Amino acid sequence: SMNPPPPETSNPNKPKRQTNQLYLLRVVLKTLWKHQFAWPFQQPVDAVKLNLPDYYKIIKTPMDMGTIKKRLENNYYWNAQECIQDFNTMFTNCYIYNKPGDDIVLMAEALEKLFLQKINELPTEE
Ligand SMILES: CCn1cnc2c1c(=O)[nH]c(=O)n2CC1CCC(CNS(=O)(=O)c2ccc(OC3CCOCC3)c(F)c2)CC1
Repeated sequence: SMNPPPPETSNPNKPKRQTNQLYLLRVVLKTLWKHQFAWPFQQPVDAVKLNLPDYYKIIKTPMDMGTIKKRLENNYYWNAQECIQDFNTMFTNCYIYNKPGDDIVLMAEALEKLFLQKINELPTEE
């Protein structure tokens, strides 16, 4: 099958801004990205190349760390809640598509545990 176009990372009609919490790029994203389990989550799923049939019939809100990184770099998010939701969509997609206890699920759970540790230390708005 064909892959869908990836999620937008910038939009000329959506207001842009930078906040000190959007920490999410320099601390949270970077800490997850360097983890040895991060690589399957760093780019959109290519369903044919990864042999994942049926993926985009099941997952209609795909999300990956590469998209989140680029959204942050482009000032796409207005607030931390929008960015956190994308991380959580990424984890949830993995838990929905794959079977419980699969290696990829255990990898996502380890990244999610680390994510929550970093979110716990999200700074107050300046
Ligand atoms: C997220 C989108 N996405 C991308 N690829 C996807 C998916 C998707 O949604 N489902 C998919 O199936 N795939 C294909 C996969 C399936 C599996 C996979 C792991 N291979 S691995 O990095 O060599 C590896 C690592 C850790 C291991 O064990 C530890 C032991 C302690 O707990 C944690 C697990 C281990 F045994 C093997 C890599 C791609």
